[PDB]
Amino acid sequence: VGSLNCIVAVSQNMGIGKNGDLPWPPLRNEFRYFQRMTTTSSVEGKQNLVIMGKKTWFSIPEKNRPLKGRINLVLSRELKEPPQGAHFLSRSLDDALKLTEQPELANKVDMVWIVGGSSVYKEAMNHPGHLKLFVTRIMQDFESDTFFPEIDLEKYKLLPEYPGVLSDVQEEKGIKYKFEVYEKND
Ligand SMILES: COc1cc(N(C)C[C@H]2CCC3=C(C2)C(N)=N[C@H](N)N3)cc(OC)c1OC
Repeated sequence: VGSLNCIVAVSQNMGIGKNGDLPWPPLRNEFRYFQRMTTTSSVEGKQNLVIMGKKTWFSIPEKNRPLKGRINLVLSRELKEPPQGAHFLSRSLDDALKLTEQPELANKVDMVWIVGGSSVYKEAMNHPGHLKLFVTRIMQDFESDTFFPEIDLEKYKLLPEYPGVLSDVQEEKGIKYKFEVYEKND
């Protein structure tokens, strides 16, 4: 297991979802970015592991589940078995990671990516150790029901730039957004 990262798209009000749906219209380039990042292994012969909650898992069109090219790990305490189409199930992030430290996935996983939800984002942010926040900022308010927890700038530094991430404003569907990387280690 290489790096631990969280990837998220948040609106201006800090909204990540509305009724299991995204608060804004689909953004094809936001999607491509999310797929490239999570799928691209920094090491040949290895795969990235994407960790998500049950809600997140069920929020993706089936057509797209599991996220191909990556190991899908759903986090649940009520499921007794992995949803249809998923590869592993854990009760917690502490357990999903130990799983990685098993000879099972021992020698198969590069980087580990958390794709949601809040709860999952919140246990990653408590995980002591090195952590990178890959944030996509949508520059508008959008009716949301779930949120990204607030980032503590006293612990997370905003990087001036990152290889492979565009620094200027993007626009798709009259909607503006930018890419940001935050890094912690404490
Ligand atoms: C509605 O359509 C889709 C929705 C989803 N969702 C909701 C999960 C995503 C998509 C984008 C994204 C994710 C989560 C995130 N955590 N961080 C970044 N920044 N952005 C995933 C899909 O295909 C994989 C899909 O197919 C079109």
